[PDB]
Amino acid sequence: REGLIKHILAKREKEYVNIQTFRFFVGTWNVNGQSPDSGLEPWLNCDPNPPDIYCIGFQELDLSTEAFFYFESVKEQEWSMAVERGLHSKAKYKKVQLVRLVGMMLLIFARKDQCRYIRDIATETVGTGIMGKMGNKGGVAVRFVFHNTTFCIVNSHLAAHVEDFERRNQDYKDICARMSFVVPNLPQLNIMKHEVVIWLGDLNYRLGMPDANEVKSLINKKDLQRLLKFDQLNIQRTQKKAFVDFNEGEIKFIPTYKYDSKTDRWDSSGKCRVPAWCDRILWRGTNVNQLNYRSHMELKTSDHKPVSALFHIGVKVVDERRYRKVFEDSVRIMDRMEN
Ligand SMILES: [Mg+2]
Repeated sequence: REGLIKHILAKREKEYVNIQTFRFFVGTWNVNGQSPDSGLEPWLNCDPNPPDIYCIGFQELDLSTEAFFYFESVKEQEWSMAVERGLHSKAKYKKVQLVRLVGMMLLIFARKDQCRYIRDIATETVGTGIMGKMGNKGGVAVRFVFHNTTFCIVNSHLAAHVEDFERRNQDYKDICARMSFVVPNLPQLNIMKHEVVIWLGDLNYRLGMPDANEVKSLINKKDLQRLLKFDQLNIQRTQKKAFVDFNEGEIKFIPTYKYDSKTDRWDSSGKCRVPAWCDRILWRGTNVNQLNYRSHMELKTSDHKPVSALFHIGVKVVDERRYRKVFEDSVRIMDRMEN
């Protein structure tokens, strides 16, 4: 089986590849078990130029007992269709993948042009909730190759409560350890073995200061970088406890948690939660340049606000001509190997 040309062609990758730059939109929303009240265009259609791939991740899609015991959800449909109508107006998109575990759902959309360059798609889900196993929390993920560059997108809902930052670090360490994709037809890939890893969702890290009155006022006074020195995730990374070697963008939007449903008002409950930057987008990999990192106050469907981030990501895209010239060179040299 002298099909080693294929093997050779692989290892001469450099000679027929460019690093082309592509637009990835990534969004994350905790919908608090609600159906869409509104359009999603402010969230997804806020960039002049259209994205090339949309990575949208939801948490708490369905807070019912039925969803909690793995039964089908009407909300899965409701929110998929809601996103489809909300994508950019300057490019037709198609659905690459959907993955739900209870209320955690990741949708990948792709510009119609580019879908044919999406291969080897696999998906995992890992419940780290009740008894360390249940799907009330944990994470769902999708992986794939896009051209000759490997991606793996993780959507997570990590443990709640300000005190439990150590458990969130544990929920992270569990996902990394447990999640294992099985494609193509032998070796099982884990999350970190990919070329670009985008990690988003309700990571649930809170501000490491109790006094809620300070926080509300500091936020009110525009000074957010004082607040951000006490953000648990910022610390957990700094002290190398969790999310290394991940990057995050400068963060200039007011805390996305927690609001009074249907309003831009801070939580009025008797608990009276301290506001938090629960909803985050981190990444790992080269040729990744972030352009934006923002939230969308104008969507009042949930008690969380949606967060978005536009990325420029370099992808190794095959040049057909260089590929052919190389292929022809290789076979010519092979054929020439006749004693
Ligand atoms: Mg809830």
